[PDB]
Amino acid sequence: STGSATTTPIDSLDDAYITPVQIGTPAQTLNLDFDTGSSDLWVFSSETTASEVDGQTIYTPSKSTTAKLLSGATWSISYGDGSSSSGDVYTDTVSVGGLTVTGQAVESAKKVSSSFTEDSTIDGLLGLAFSTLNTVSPTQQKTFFDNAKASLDSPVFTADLGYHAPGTYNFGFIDTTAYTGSITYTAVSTKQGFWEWTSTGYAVGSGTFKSTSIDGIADTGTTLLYLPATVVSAYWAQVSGAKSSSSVGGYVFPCSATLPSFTFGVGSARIVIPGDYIDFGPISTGSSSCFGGIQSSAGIGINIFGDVALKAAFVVFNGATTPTLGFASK
Repeated sequence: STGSATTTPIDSLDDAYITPVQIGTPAQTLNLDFDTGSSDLWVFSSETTASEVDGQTIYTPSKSTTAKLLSGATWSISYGDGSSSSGDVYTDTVSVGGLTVTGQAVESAKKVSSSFTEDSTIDGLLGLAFSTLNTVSPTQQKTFFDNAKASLDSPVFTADLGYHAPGTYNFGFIDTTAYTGSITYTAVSTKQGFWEWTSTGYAVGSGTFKSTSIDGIADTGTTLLYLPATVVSAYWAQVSGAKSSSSVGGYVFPCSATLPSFTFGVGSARIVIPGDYIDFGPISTGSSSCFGGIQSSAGIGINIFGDVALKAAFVVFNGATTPTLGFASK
């Protein structure tokens, strides 16, 4: 089997991407944030505290003839941005782009933190990291990909995120028309539960490539590119007037600037992020200070190849017995 679904930016900045997902019988379609940095499929629901729902579409398990309470199971998750959610668990039929999994754990939110409530466009998350990170207790549950894997034509999914435009998540096949050149594959460590790999270096603009190992995670659920402070300083030094602002929470730059590109290495291959992809717009409405799309990871504990980086590539998440990641230009 295969599946193919379009993913759409939630706003004009590409702050996140939503993908329609069918849950239950008859189908209830919710727009989920596909997150290769986590491993829970959770949704706003008829059980979510009413004051914490503001415009999201909810899953109502009592209206699904295939929903079954997973008795005794609870979940609770905290994300790197400080947001969180928790609740109980149903199993139900879940379909993405024509690919159907029966018995998928659908984690129903009883509580969500303010940032989820405040984002009316995201109805939940669909985790695509390794199932060892799934938070369901006392019986850990498998991701949608893990459940689908054995049925797929090939044990892979691909992320093809657009810049200011829709893109595609494919399951079970590699669309050879969706990228240019060849796909360069690189090793993955699953020891932390992430799609963790080592970039071979970077360049700023037309500058020379610096060969240096950068361990980080391919994370579709993180907006920006978070890299070591040395790398990020080298980038922003090429932008007149750019500075790190403790009050704003990162590097800002004059909105009048033209940003240089940023290149990252994948083995001997190179992925070029155009300068425009690094512009996240005014820090507040009407400001002439703009927020940068490359930020320091120094406060995180891990480097994160988020959407800013991934949207410059066609990315293969290869879930073979020994997982690997593939990157191609497009």
